[PDB]
Order: sequence, then C-alpha cells, then structure tokens
Amino acid sequence: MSARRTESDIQGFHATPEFGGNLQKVLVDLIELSLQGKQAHWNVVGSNFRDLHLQLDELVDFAREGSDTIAERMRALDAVPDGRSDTVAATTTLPEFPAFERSTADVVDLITTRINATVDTIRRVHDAVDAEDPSTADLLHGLIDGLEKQAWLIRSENRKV
Amino acid sequence: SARRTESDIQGFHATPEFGGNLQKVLVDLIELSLQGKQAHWNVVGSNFRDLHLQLDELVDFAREGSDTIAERMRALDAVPDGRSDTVAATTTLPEFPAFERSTADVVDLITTRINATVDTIRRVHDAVDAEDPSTADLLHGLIDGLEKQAWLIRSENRKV
Amino acid sequence: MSARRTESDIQGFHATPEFGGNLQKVLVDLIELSLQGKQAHWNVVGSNFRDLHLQLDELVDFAREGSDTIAERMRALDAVPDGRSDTVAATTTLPEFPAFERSTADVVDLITTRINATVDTIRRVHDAVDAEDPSTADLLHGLIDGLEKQAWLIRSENRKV
Amino acid sequence: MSARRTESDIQGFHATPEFGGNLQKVLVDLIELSLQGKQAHWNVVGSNFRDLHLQLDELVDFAREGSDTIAERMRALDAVPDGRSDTVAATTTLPEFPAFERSTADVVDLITTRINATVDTIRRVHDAVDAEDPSTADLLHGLIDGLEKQAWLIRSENRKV
Amino acid sequence: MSARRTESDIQGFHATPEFGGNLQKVLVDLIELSLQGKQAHWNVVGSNFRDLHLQLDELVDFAREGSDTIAERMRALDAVPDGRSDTVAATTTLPEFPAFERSTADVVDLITTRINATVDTIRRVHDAVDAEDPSTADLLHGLIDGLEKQAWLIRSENRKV
Amino acid sequence: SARRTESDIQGFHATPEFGGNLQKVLVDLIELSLQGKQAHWNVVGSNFRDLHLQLDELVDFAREGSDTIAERMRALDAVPDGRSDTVAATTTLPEFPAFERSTADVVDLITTRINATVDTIRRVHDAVDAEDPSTADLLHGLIDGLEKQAWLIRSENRKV
Amino acid sequence: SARRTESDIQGFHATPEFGGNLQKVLVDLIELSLQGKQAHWNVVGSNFRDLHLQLDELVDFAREGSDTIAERMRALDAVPDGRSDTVAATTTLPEFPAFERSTADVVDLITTRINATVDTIRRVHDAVDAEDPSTADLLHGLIDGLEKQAWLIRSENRKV
Amino acid sequence: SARRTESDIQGFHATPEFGGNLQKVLVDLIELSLQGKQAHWNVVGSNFRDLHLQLDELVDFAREGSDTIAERMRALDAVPDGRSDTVAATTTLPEFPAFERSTADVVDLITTRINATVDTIRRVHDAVDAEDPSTADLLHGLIDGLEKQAWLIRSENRKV
Amino acid sequence: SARRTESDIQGFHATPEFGGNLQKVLVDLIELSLQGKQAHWNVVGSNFRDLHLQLDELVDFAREGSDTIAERMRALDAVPDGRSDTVAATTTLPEFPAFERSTADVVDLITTRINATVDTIRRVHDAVDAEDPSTADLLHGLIDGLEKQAWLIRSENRKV
Amino acid sequence: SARRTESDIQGFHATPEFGGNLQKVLVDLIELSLQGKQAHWNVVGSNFRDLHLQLDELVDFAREGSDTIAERMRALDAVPDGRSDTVAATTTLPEFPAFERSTADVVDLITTRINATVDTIRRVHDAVDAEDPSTADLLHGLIDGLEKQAWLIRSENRKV
Amino acid sequence: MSARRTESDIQGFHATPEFGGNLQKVLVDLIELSLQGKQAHWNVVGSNFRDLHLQLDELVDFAREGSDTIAERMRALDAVPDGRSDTVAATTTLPEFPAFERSTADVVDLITTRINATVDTIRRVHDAVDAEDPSTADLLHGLIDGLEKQAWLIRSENRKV
Amino acid sequence: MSARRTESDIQGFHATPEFGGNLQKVLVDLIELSLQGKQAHWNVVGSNFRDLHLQLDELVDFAREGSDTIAERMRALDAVPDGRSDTVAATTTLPEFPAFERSTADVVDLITTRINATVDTIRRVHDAVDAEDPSTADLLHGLIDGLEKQAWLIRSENRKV
Ligand SMILES: [Cl-]
Ligand SMILES: [Cl-]
Ligand SMILES: [Cl-]
Ligand SMILES: [Cl-]
Ligand SMILES: [Fe+2]
Ligand SMILES: [Fe+2]
Ligand SMILES: [Fe+2]
Ligand SMILES: [Fe+2]
Ligand SMILES: [Fe+2]
Ligand SMILES: [Fe+2]
Ligand SMILES: [Fe+2]
Ligand SMILES: [Fe+2]
Ligand SMILES: [Fe+3]
Ligand SMILES: [Fe+3]
Ligand SMILES: [Fe+3]
Ligand SMILES: [Fe+3]
Ligand SMILES: [Fe+3]
Ligand SMILES: [Fe+3]
Ligand SMILES: [Fe+3]
Ligand SMILES: [Fe+3]
Ligand SMILES: [Fe+3]
Ligand SMILES: [Fe+3]
Ligand SMILES: [Fe+3]
Ligand SMILES: [Fe+3]
Ligand SMILES: [Mg+2]
Ligand SMILES: [Mg+2]
Ligand SMILES: [Mg+2]
Ligand SMILES: [Mg+2]
Repeated sequence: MSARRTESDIQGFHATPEFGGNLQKVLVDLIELSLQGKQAHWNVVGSNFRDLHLQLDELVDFAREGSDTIAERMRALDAVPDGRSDTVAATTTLPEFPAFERSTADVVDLITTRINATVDTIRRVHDAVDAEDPSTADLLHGLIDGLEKQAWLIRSENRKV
Repeated sequence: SARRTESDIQGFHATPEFGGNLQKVLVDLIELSLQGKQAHWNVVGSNFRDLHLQLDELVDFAREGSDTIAERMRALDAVPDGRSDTVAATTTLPEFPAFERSTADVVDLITTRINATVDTIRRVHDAVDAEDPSTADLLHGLIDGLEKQAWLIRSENRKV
Repeated sequence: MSARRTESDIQGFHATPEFGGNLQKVLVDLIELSLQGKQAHWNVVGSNFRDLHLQLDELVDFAREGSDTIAERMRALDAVPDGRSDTVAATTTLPEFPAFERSTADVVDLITTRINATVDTIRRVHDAVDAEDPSTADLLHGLIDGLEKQAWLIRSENRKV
Repeated sequence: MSARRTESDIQGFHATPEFGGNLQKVLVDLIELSLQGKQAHWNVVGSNFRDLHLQLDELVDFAREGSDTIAERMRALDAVPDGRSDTVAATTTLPEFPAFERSTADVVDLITTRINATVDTIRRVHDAVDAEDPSTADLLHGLIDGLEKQAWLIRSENRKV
Repeated sequence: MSARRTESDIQGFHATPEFGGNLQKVLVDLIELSLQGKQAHWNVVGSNFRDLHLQLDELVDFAREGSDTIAERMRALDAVPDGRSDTVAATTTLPEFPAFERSTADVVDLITTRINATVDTIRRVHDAVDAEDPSTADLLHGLIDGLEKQAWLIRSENRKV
Repeated sequence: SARRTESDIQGFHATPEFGGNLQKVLVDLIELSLQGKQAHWNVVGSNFRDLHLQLDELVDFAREGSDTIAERMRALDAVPDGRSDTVAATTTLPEFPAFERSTADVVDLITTRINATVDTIRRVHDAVDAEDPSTADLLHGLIDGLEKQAWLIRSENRKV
Repeated sequence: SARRTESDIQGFHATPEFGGNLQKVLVDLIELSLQGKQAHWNVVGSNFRDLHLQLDELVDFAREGSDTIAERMRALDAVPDGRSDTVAATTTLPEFPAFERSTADVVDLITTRINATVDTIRRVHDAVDAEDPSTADLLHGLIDGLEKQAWLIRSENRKV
Repeated sequence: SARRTESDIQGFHATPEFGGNLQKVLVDLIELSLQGKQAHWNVVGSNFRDLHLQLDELVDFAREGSDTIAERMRALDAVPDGRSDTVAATTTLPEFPAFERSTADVVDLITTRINATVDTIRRVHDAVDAEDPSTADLLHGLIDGLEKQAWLIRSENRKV
Repeated sequence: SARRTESDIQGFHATPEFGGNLQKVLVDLIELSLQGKQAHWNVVGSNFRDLHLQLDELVDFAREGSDTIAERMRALDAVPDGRSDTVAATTTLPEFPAFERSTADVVDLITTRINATVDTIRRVHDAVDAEDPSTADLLHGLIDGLEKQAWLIRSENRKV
Repeated sequence: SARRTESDIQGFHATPEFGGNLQKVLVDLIELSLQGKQAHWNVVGSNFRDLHLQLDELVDFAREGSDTIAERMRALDAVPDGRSDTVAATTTLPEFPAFERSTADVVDLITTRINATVDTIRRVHDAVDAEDPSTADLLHGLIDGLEKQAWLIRSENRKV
Repeated sequence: MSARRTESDIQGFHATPEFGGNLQKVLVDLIELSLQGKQAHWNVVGSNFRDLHLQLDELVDFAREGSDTIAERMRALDAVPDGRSDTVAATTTLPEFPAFERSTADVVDLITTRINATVDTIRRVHDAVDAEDPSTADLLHGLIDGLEKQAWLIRSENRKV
Repeated sequence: MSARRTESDIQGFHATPEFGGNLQKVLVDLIELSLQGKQAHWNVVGSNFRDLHLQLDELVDFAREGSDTIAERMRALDAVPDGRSDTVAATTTLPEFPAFERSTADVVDLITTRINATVDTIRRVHDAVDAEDPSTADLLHGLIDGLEKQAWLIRSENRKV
C-alpha cells in the first residue's frame, strides 16, 4: 500500500568540525591559487608571454569555480567557509607569489609549484573527507584532476627534450 | 597481437539487490520531481518568485537524476519502474499536501522531502559502491546536487 | 485621467469550479502520459529502438510543458492544480502501462493508445472550456495539435501499406 | 491554369471602423501598462525588491511585444494605430500609477490592478473582434493568457495563506 | 486503476473527406505561393531590390513552414496531402506568376495579389474547418495572421501618401 | 591595515538640479521611443522596409537609453517619472503626427525628433559633467548612438 | 599606378546554352525538393522516423541547391524559371506517386529520383565546366551532397 | 610623405603616482570581490536567493573591473599587486564579519563596502583624469556599474 | 604564517605500472574509436540511419575518453602511445571484419567491442584506484558512458 | 611496410610566377575592401540603408577573400604584400571618387570595381589552375561570391 | 500643459572643418595600422609564431572596428571620411611596414612602434576633439585603451626579465 | 507536355576499383595523420608547448573530418573503405611518429613532414581521381588546401628570420 515516511522534520547530513576544517583548508588554498594566478597573468613577460597569459586565466577560472564548489559544499553540509583576504593570507599553505614582473620561465616554475601545493592540500585531506562523505571526495577528485591538468599545461613550457 | 577472440562478451549485470537499490532511488527521485512541480505551482506569499524559480531547478535536477538512474539500470540489465502507481505505492517521501501553501511552509516541506530523497541514496550507497563503484559516482552527483538544492531552499527560513 | 478607471482594486478573471475541474482532468492525463512516456523510453527494446527511444523523449518533453502550461493556467485563473503521484494514479483515464521490457511494436501501439486517451480527455472538456474562456481553449488546441502530431510520428512505425 | 484565378488585383481583408477602434483600445492599454511597468520597475523598493524589479521587466517585455503585435495586426488589416504619449494618456482605461518610490507590497497590488484592467479591456472587446476576425481573437487569447500569467506571478507575493 | 480506461485500442480523431479536401486546398496554395515567392526573389530588379529580395525569402520561409504544418496536420488526422508539382499547378487558385525579370513595383503588386489569394483560400475554408476541428482552425489563424503581415510588409512599398 | 571603520558609508547623491536634468533627458528618450514605434507602424511608400527596420533599432536604442538614465537616477537617489501624462506634458519633442506617413516625411520628422532629443542631452551635458563625470559618459553614449541613428535615417532623403 | 579606366566594366555573361543547362539542373532540384516533402509527409512503416527525418535533410539540401543555381544564373545574366507549371512540364524526374507509401518503397523511389537529379547535373557538367569552371564547382557540391543523400537513404534497403 | 621616420616610437608612460592610484582602486576591487563571495556563501534568511544571486553579479562586475584596472596598469607599464597579503594590508574596506549573516545585515554590509570601493575610485579620479582621460573613462564605468549594484542591493532594506 | 617555504614543491608522480595501466585503457579506447568509424561507414540494412548516427556518438565518446586518459597520463608524467602500430599490436579488442555489414551484425559486433573496452577498464580499476582515486573517477565516467552506449546499441537486436 | 623512409619530405612549392599571380588577386581584393568601406560610409540618397548594409557584406567577403589568398600564398611559401603603398601602386581597380555619392552612382561604381576584381581572378585563373588545381578552387569561390555581390548590388539600378 | 518645441526643422550638430580633419588623421592611421597588422599576421615567422599570428588578427579586428567607428562618427557630424588606399598611403603618420617575412621578435618591435604611433595621433588630436565634442573624445578613449592593451599584449613577448 | 523519365530503377555513379583504391590510399594517410597528430599533441614539451598542443588538435580535427569525408565519398560511390588499425599501420605511407616525449622543435619538423607526406598522397592520386570524377577531386582540393594551411601554421615556428 504505502512506504511513505511519517516525520514532519527530516534533517540533512551535518559535517563534523574536522570535516568542515578540512574543506576550509582546501578553500583558502584554492582562493590563494586564484589570486596568485591573476598576479602571474598580469605580470608575466618574455618569450611565449601570450600562451602563459591565456593559460593562467584558464587556471584562475578553474580555481574560482573550485573555491565556489568547496564553499557551497560546506554550506550544504552546515559548515561555514571563510574566504576573506586576511584569513586566506594568514592560513594558506602556498608559498607567496613574488612581487613585480616575472619572466615566462620563472612564472611557469612558480605557478607549477603553487598548483602542486594546492593539490597536495587536497590529497592530504582526501582520505579523511572520503571516510566521512564519499560525495565530497568526488568533488576533490575533480579538483585534483583539473588542477594537475593545469600543472601539465603550464609546466610543459619549461620541460626540455 | 593481444586481441581477444570472444564473439559474445557480455556486459556487467546487476544483481537483483543492486537493481532493487537503484529502483528505490528512482521512485524517490520521481516523487520528488512531482512534489517539486506541485510546490512550484501552488507556493504563495513572501518571496514567491524565488521559490517558484528554485523549485523548477530542483525539478530539472531530479528529472535528470531519475533518467540517469533508470538508464544506468538499463545499462546493467535491470528494469526500472517509474509508473505512477508504483511511485505512489513505494516512495519513502512524506506526502506533499494539496492546495496553496505559504513560501515558509513550502521551504520546510520541500527541504524535508529532499532530505528524505538524499537519505535513500545515502542508505543504498555502500551496497551500490561495493558492487559497482561507477554507479556510486552517479549517486555522489545526486547527493551533491540535491543537498545543494536543500541548502538553497532552506536558507530562506534560516533565522539570524 | 479622461478614460482612466478609478477603482482601487480590479480583480482578475476567476475560473468556475467546473472549469477548474476540467483543467484538472487534462492535467492528470498529461502527467500520467509523461510518466508512461518515460517508462516506455527506458524499457523499449527491439527493431528501431533508437528512433522510438528518441521520439518518446520528445513526447515526454511536450507532455511536461503541457502539464506545466495547464497547471499554471489554473493558477492564473485562481484554480488549484493537483499533480501528485497518488492523485494522478487514482484519477487518470489512461490505461495502465505494462511493466518490464516491451518490444518496439508493442510500445508503438501502447503509447499511441495512451496519447489518444489523453487527447480524448482534452477533446471531451474542450467545448465547456471554450464556453467559459476562449483563451484557455487555445492552449487546449496547442495540446491537441502537438499530441496528435506525436501520435502520428509514433504510430507510423507499425503502419503496413 | 485549371483552378487559377484571373483577377489582376486581389484585395486583402479590411478591418471595419468598429474593429479598428477595438484594437486601438487594446493598444493604448498595452502601451500604458508598459510605461507603468517601467515606472514600477525603476521605483519599487523594499522586501523582495530584486524579484519584483525582474518580474516587472518581463511584464514590460510582454506588453511591448503585445502592443507591437496589435498595432501591426491593425496595419495588416488596413487600420491605423495611435500609440503616441498624448493619445495613450488621454484614452487609457488604466488607473494612473502613483509617483515616487513605492514599497514592494504596494507595487504588487498596484500592478496587479493595472494588469487586470488591461486584460479586462481585451476581454471586453473579445467577442466583437472574434465575430469579425477569428485570427485576431487568437492574438487576443495570447495576450489574455500571458498577462494573466504575469498577474499571478506578481500578485502571489502578497498572498497570505 | 480507479478512473483508468480498459480499451486495448483507442483510436485517434479522423478527418472527414470534406476536412481533408479543405486542408488540401490550403496546402496547394501555400506551396504555389512558396514557388512564386522564390521566382520573385530571384527575378526582382530595380529600385529597392535588396529589401524586396530579402522580404520575399521571409515570405517563402513562412509559406514553407505553413505548408509543412498543414500537410502534417492532415497526416495527424489520417488525411493524405498531395504537394507534387503537377497537382499544385493543376489545382492552385493563385494567378500564374509571369516569367522573366520584373520590376520591384510590379513584384510588390503581383506578390500582394498572390498572398491575398492564398489568405482568401484559408478564409473560405475556415468556418468548415473550425466546425469540425477547432484545433486546426487555430493553425489557420496563424497562417492568416502571418501571411497578412507579409502582405502589409510587401505592399507598403507601393503605397503613395 | 588601511581599513576604514564606518558601518554606514552613504552613496553619492544627486542634487535636485542634477535629478531634474536627468529627468529632462528621460522624458525625451521615452517620447522618442513612442514616436519611433508610431513611425515604425505607420510609415508607407518607397523603401518602407528599410525605414520600418531602422526605426525599430532607434526604438531599441532609445528604450535602452531611458532605462540607463532612469536607473542612474535611482543609483544617485533621484526618482524618475516616465509615466504617460508626465511624458506628454513635459517632453520638448515636436509632436509626431497620427496616420500613415510617407517614408520621405517619416525620415524628415524622425530626424527632427532625434535631433531634439540629442539637443536636450547636449543642453544638460555640462551641468551633469560638472557634478558627476561618470553620468556624462552615459550621456556621451546616448549622443553618439542617437546622432548615428539620425545619420542612418536622414541619409535616405539626402540629394546628391 | 596600374589602375584601369573603364567606368563600365561588364560582368561575365552566360551563353543561352549555359543558361539552359543551369535551368535543367534547377527544375530537377525543385522537383526533387517537392517530391522529398511529399515522401517526408506520406512515408509509413518500419523505420518511419529515420526516413521522415532524412527526407527533410534531403529537401533542405535540394532547396539550398536550387537557390544557389538560380542565383548563379542571375549572377551570369540568365533568368531562372522555377514556377510550378514549368517544373512539372520540364523535369526529367520520374513522377513521385501520391498516397501513403511504405519506407521500403520510399527508399527505392527517392533513391531513383536523387540519381535522376544527379544524372542531370552530370549530363550538363562538362559543357558548364568548359564555359565557366566556377559554376562547375557549384555542380560538384550538388553532386557530392546528393550522392551522399542517395547513400544515406538507399542503405536502409541494402541486404547483407 | 607624412610617415614618421623613427624606427622605435615610444608609447605613453604612466607616472609611478598614476600607477599607485590605480593600485588603490585594484586592491579595493579585489577586496570587494572576496567579501562579495563571502556574503554570497554565508547569507541566510528572508529573500536568500535574490541576495545570493545579486552578490554573484556584484562579484562578476568587481572581478571584471579588477582585471580592467590591472591590465590598464600593464598597458601603461605600471605593475599591479593583487596578492592576498597586499590586498589585506592595504584595502580601505571595512572587514567583512565571519559566520552566517542575515539577508538584512548582508544588504547593509555589502552596500557600505560597495560605497567604500566607489569612494576610492572617486578619490583618485581627478589625479587619474588629469594625467590620462582614457583611464578616467574606465573609472567612470566602474563608478556607474558599482553604484548600480549598490542601488540594486540596498533597495531590499529601503522602507517607504 | 602557514605558508610552505620550499621554492619548488613536487607534484604527484604516477608509478610506471600506473602509467602502463592507463596505457591499456588508452589503446582499447582508440581501437574502439577506429572500429566505430569503420562500422559507421560500412553498416547497411534495416535501420541503417539510427546505427550510423549512434556509432558516431560512440566514437565521439571514445575519442573524448582517449584524450581524457592520455592527458591524465601526461598530468602524472606518464607518456601515452596512441600510434597505429602500438594500437594494432596491443589492443585486446577482437578485430572488426572488413566490407559492408548488416545492421544486426554491426549491433552484435560493436556491443562485444564496447564490452571488451569496458572489461579492460574494469580489470585495471582496482590497481588504478589504490594508487590514485581521482583517476578511478575518470574510469567510472568511461565505464558509465560506454555501458550506456552498449545498451543503446544492443537494444536494437533484443527480442522480447 | 608502405611507410616512406625520408626524415624530412618536402611540401609543394609555388613557383614565384604563381606567387605573383595570387599577389595580383590579393591587391585587388584589398583595394575592393577599402573602396567598399569608402562607399559604405559615403553613400547617400534613396535606399541608403540597403546599400550601406550590402556594401558591408561585400567588404566582409573581400576581406575574407584577401585573407584566404594571402594564407594560400604563405602555405605554398609565397610572400604576400598587402601594404597601402603596394595596393595603391599596383591595383587594377579604377580609383573610387571622394566625397558623398548618391546610391545610384555608388551602385554603378561598386559594380564596376567588383567586375574589375573578378576580371583579375579570371585573367590569372588558367595559369593558377595549371600549376595548382586546389588554388583554382579558391579562385572559383571568389568569382562565385563576388559575382553574386555584383548582381545583388547592380540589381538596384536595373530598369525593366 | 505642454513643453513641446514648435520647429519643423531641427538641425544636428555639425563638426568644424578642423574637427573633421582631426578625425580624418585618426582614420588614416587606424586603416594603415589594420593593413600593417594583416601584413605582419601573414608574414611573421619563428619562435612563438602562432601567438603573434593570432594576436595580430585581434589587433586588426579592433583597428577595423575603430576605423568604422571614426568614419561613421564623422558621417554623423556631417564630415566626410577618406579611407582610400592612395590617401592612406600619402597621409598616414605610421612608419612603413617592411616587405617580406619578418621574425617574431622584429614583428613584435615593429607592430608595437606602429600601435604607439597610432595612439600618439589620437592623443595629439584629443584635446581639440574634446573641446568641440566630448562624446567623440569618449570614442577616442576607447581606441586609446583598446590599442594600448594590444601594445602590451604584443610587446610583452620581447620584454626581458 | 512532359519531360519525365520512365525508368523505375535509375542507378547511381559507381567508382572503378582503381578509383576506390585511390581514395583508400588517401583515407589511411588521413587516419594515420590524425593518430600521429594526437600523439604529438599529448607528448610535445618545451618552448611554446601550448601553441603547438592547440594547433595539433586543430590539425587532428581537420584530418578526422577529412577521413570521414573520403570514407563517405567512397560509400556514396559504392566503394568500401578500410580504416581499421592493422590496415592503417600496414599500408600508410607516412613515416612513423617516434615514441615518447618530443621537443617543440622536433614535433614541428616531424608533423610538417607527415602533413607533407599526406598531401603528397592526395596530389599523387589527384589526376586519376579528377579524370573519373571531378566532384571527388574538389574534395581532394579542400584537403590539400586545409592541410597545407596546417603545415604553414605548424612549420612557421621553426622558420628562422
Ligand atoms: Cl531570479
Ligand atoms: Cl535589411
Ligand atoms: Cl535521429
Ligand atoms: Cl592561443
Ligand atoms: Fe565524478
Ligand atoms: Fe570513489
Ligand atoms: Fe476559437
Ligand atoms: Fe494560437
Ligand atoms: Fe570625460
Ligand atoms: Fe576543377
Ligand atoms: Fe566610454
Ligand atoms: Fe570546392
Ligand atoms: Fe556560487
Ligand atoms: Fe533518457
Ligand atoms: Fe512552470
Ligand atoms: Fe514591429
Ligand atoms: Fe515536417
Ligand atoms: Fe532596468
Ligand atoms: Fe536566395
Ligand atoms: Fe585578463
Ligand atoms: Fe587534448
Ligand atoms: Fe588569417
Ligand atoms: Fe559600418
Ligand atoms: Fe560520418
Ligand atoms: Mg605561444
Ligand atoms: Mg526574492
Ligand atoms: Mg530508425
Ligand atoms: Mg531598402
């Protein structure tokens, strides 16, 4: 006849503080990566300027989309993101991007390292995130895949022979 | 040459339990889509337009979801049943009420029914994943998208 | 201000209980049709699978747009639709769609019959709808036209000449 | 040449003065509605501003397309529209829209009333239009349907249940 | 199963021979119009060539969509269209389009007359069509409206005021 | 830290004169749009189609213009009045005539009324620019686009 | 300066034979388009939908083709005649039958009539090419596209 | 004949002070984008959806703006700094508060932060305009677009 | 403060065995694309058009898949080999037969070849998943998409 | 097995005479584009708008054409020269007159200049075709497209 | 009551000969830049060929759009542009582009200089244009901004460290 | 009266075995080029990586479209293509692409040579194809033109001064 549930209030999945903190770590590194990516995009000069200028904007697009995905995943699971500038600066694990113009070769090396750092944060929190919520780990997989692709597309400029 | 011979390589086939598990997800997705449209038409009051619009996006997602699940069943040699009698008789979702409903009531009602739908997917997840990880990925997309819908809808009623 | 009306409140056209009832009958058959169309879409097998699989989705798209149109027309005229599963199952005039895989030949005949039942419901209510509100009768004409087109496009598969 | 007519000049269907007059009445109320819709769009303030601001532009889009449709239908049938500011102001049946900023609650009620007055004009002329030219009555059905949809979408904001 | 019908076969609405005949008359005039429209499109020369050349293609697009609509409506209602060259030539009511290059002034008058003849055919069959099937009459309204718009857009070139 | 404190930083607000100046531009833009449609429907004769089409582009521009100006007013705490009575009572544009009008007449009539509209914007420009340069940029777009429309329309009647 | 003087450089003009040759291609293209629509509406039976859809693509191509040829005629100072009487009286295509026709019959009928149309283009090709190679390129596009249509349609009836 | 004979002609160079002025605009645009996203995620309550959506539109505009300014800097051989430390250390915007915030609070908070960003642009405007009018036009685009966002957002809390 | 201090931090490196596993997937995806095109061209008979079209959809998916796998290899510093000799020498797929083939035969042939490709992905899945879960998700996308293609194609020959 | 064993195989090389032939086409296409824009700006009178619009379509085609020719030159290692001095010094087109010109005059002027451009292509055609048939096909595209433009434009002045 | 003006003829803004001449100077340099940009686009060879090939086409697109904008602004203000090849060659201030293939490095330097020259013309005429017509100066600002952006995007290839 | 042909069966153009074999030669080289192009696309590293990565994908797109065009032309003319991997490997005339990563400079040289080889096959079979069927030769012209353009766009990277 009927399999319908009777509750007037069915709660959603609530993330633990640890899980919330793990997604927060991913978030600040994705935002920092986005900010560094734009810095590089503006300030790269030299041989093959245009390709890097353009590829960096694609990296920024992906990182911005990723940061929105992570922050909104946090919101869906009743966690509260902090993407404010002071928090990002105080808590990012990425080495700082240097000031002023940088050569194409240096930008390639610098950004590759910073992508590598961002991915490392995602890989570090992965198993804990997966254990609590496999659906969030899938979002992490997309970020890993997308960012490591960016790393290859950027770094290959400096790879010799 | 590493070429195989077999002129009849059969596809991966779902166990009856696996098919039954996807059938559970399917009816709740269809029921959610029907309830979402009902809410979409009959919601009234403060912030009507936002709710009206958001509910349709929920329905879009839930419909795409039901098709995905039903066709995954087909791919794995299982047979979906999305007929009205079956949905009404087997859905775990609390019945959505008839008639006009306030935006505040619709927010609470629909959030409960999304959560009910997610709960079904979360209930079958581990058994699905154990048999076929590729199908559990489809479940993850569903969980992610619906829990996003719950957040976007319920936030309307959130106080301070 | 010459021809301007001075009423503070000007009320809209309100559907009679008979009118509301008549559109409700159309609504449940459109929704039932959509549900059966998907069932057929998923479970059809055999000769010319792909064409039928594709046409059935087009039928479903039209029936879904149709049900939304009718339900929203009800709302516009201060009537209240009921498109819930229990109501559709309990009140649809469509012959039940069978379970399990069905041959393309079977599906063509089954769906043609169910489309025709849906159109019949619309044709049955048409004159009473038209008498109260010509504008709504026009929406019914769209449905009759579009559904009868679907019936021709599907049924022609089984036609032997 | 078997069934071919041999007339050098075959004249088109020409609207009667009554018909032309009736479409003119629809035209001025559609234009007045568009103008008031923009006024409301600009000057609405308060709770749920954005939704109302957006819906009012959709109303205006529909009313503008509607007025163009009516005026061009007049032209097609050898009638002459007058959509000039003085004429619209002097001959519209719509209650004047108030000046200054208006609350969202106020705007909902005000615009619902003005939409309803516009629809009333169309409903009043409908039968006389339909008697002379069924094809034009169909354009009126489109307007009635679309405007009553707009009224429902707007008015529902103020509905307390 | 409460309100569900139990008929194995539910047949669709079938057009009478009179109805089928009436739509066939519309069909041949729409196709003749399309053919003449292309002839005019290609062979028009003189003052305001480009505008006429372009408008004639829009007329042809509408007439082609119209003929497809009518023929498919026939099919939907178990009637059989005949749009073959011999049939169109033998049974069209349109005055023959002249051969060779034609001035823009000449083309405006010629095409206006042929559009009007096409609309006349639709207007002549309208009431008999509407009496049997209101849904098809609505398709006729679309054709009347669209073709009379075309006539206005074309004929206005030759209007001296 | 260079961070400011103030929890209530107010926006730039237009003087009454500034608001009045934008109101002047607004009514002429709306009136032009209404006259443009009137011409669009009622133009007849040689080169009807081009004029019919061009007039609609004029109307599109003038409507986008009126919205831009009215919303700029809103941004600066001014209140537009685009109602029919106000437009008829306060527009500086010579009245467009009723009834069918020849393409040659429509070209001359509409050119005059575009020029009237541009003249209003040119009349208020310096006072607008002195108070708010950002708003004068919107005026420049209007001047540029409308004077383009005048050229595209009037060239029809240009002899040799 | 390598600038020429001539204030009246005339265009390439087609001989009467060339115009007559393009006229031949034109009527067969128009007739094919009319027969294609007839088949599109009246085809019934096994695989109706594919045939119904493919026939419309044939018609699209044939219509674009007829316009291309007729306008090429215009470019070269020739005058097309695509009127119904002329098409019926001068087309080389076997008459398409009235009434409902099976998909199998429609495949055979339409293939024959496409081949008839291609044959016309192939018949006039060398004479067209000798006078104007640029026009023969248009003929090649027609041959290529129609022979593709023939393959896509006839393959339905191909046994083993 | 009128051709200049230098093998390399130099482009326009921004003074370092001009560069510093655009840098002030840049950091507040970036700060505003970051705060807008914070608000976009964390806003809850009555009319959540409209605010959530409008805040993304604000961020889109602010991100486009910061790109425009940074690339204008580069065109004139100034060197932007949009790094997190620099933005945090030098922005004039009041810090956005942590945690969930009501729609009413978000409206007032974001309006103030938009108004602060506009204030920076208005403050540097004249010094920028004096050196390079073309850059001032970009500033006008920002003032116009941001003040529009301020109106669109603050209107939610306006009581009349 | 929390910033890491290495000038160069290394990314994730795939073991050569992991690389070899993706290489197995790659060659079968490329082989499947090549066979799918062969079938697409050479299929004849009843329901030709649907098969012709569906086979192109399969090829689109397989080509996108092989690109995804090859680029995942590159991301992790493995080196793909999609050259014709390598594909022919190392594919596990049964060879596709030459010449025209009936729609019924093509359905059975292509279903088997899809099933072989899926089998390869399923065979390497666990070893891939153990080293890099993110790559396994790409494998799941392929399994899901290919098994869908298998169902869509094989359904033609299913008799119920 | 059938693989060629040269490490570098040379591509097809255009003779310098072939290069010079395409160069003749190039300068007249560029000249035509420049004159077409001149006419586009300066045309006045009866049916201004159609001419203004058609002239832009001509220019679009001529610009696409000149790019096609210049890039064909580069493909075959010829080196185009589209510089203003070279175009002015070597074009075969009669100079376009200065100042405003009536629509009737523009029609006749532009038709002649199109016809001159076509004449150049037709003049070099056979020498181009003899060396490289693939390039001649590009010439055919130009002849066809330009002769279409000639008909579309000149038809305005045709009296029948 | 009424604020309507009474003139049957209201003239538009007419540019002085000096203003007309100033826009003419901008026009010939924009056209020359477009022609040189295509020359460079075709004939650039060497390291980073593709990026420059592509960026040069974007420069050409902008310069062509700019030349149309300036010429049409002239037309709007009753001035008469001259974009003919002989005039452009005789009156452009740009140094001539050299013949034959050029290296990527040389093309970067050459084109940067020619953009710089084009912008200089716009900057030279600016204040005079602005004094007479501020709305035209705004168009000049767009050209300056757009072209200096192109200069940066092109020149950065050759900028070292 | 009537020019209609009387045959119930009109056959299409059938290609000779030689013609079929000539198109087969073009086909295997186009497929081989596509496979080598993707290999290069994945494995190119070094200075100007991105441009080559991207340009190679465009080459692949063109070659794949070309191979479909040739195979389908064969089908239209009753010939039977063989694009299977073993056939392509056994019968392609292209030198083999080397294994593993290759520098940008080496990839430019290698791919240019392989395009040159592919075009050479098309040029070798051209006159024979043209003699039998001029319409197919036109398709060959498009391939020659499109591929030689790719060759220029790729090779220009390595061309010095
Ligand atoms: Cl919204
Ligand atoms: Cl036009
Ligand atoms: Cl299909
Ligand atoms: Cl690029
Ligand atoms: Fe995933
Ligand atoms: Fe997983
Ligand atoms: Fe009716
Ligand atoms: Fe209708
Ligand atoms: Fe300014
Ligand atoms: Fe040829
Ligand atoms: Fe501007
Ligand atoms: Fe060609
Ligand atoms: Fe978001
Ligand atoms: Fe589906
Ligand atoms: Fe809806
Ligand atoms: Fe209109
Ligand atoms: Fe059709
Ligand atoms: Fe607006
Ligand atoms: Fe045409
Ligand atoms: Fe940028
Ligand atoms: Fe790729
Ligand atoms: Fe190019
Ligand atoms: Fe232009
Ligand atoms: Fe294909
Ligand atoms: Mg590059
Ligand atoms: Mg809202
Ligand atoms: Mg089929
Ligand atoms: Mg015209």
